[PDB]
Amino acid sequence: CCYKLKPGKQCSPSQGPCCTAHCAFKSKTEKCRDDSDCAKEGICNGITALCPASDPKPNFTDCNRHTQVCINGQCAGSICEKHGLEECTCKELCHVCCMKKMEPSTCASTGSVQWNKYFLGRTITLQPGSPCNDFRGYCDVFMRCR
Repeated sequence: CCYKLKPGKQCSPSQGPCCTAHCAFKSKTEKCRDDSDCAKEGICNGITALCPASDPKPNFTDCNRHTQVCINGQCAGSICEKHGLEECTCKELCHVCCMKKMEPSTCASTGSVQWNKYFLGRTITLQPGSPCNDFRGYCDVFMRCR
């Protein structure tokens, strides 16, 4: 009902979530992107009909249910990376196991006596859909691999 654009019109909602039904940029205070694990909510800037970027939350912020961490506004890596450790395979295949680097001898679940100083003995399980067993399968809703 706006558009090119008719005279006097600033934009058409089609071009983005920051345009009123009446073809005008929304205020530099309107929300256009819901919050997120790693990203903050998006606000319009009142100058364009596009919804701007979205500032990222601190880096080692938990995401995907304590399963992973936030890296540059993206849920990546593994929760193990928050504490200097590395994810390793532990059935218990969809449990999160960590180890000190280069030392597979140390590979233990998050809810073990060691690691307690980090996970307070909580046995974190991989989210269904996650990779498992050295990228050989994925985790079911049944917590089974492949």
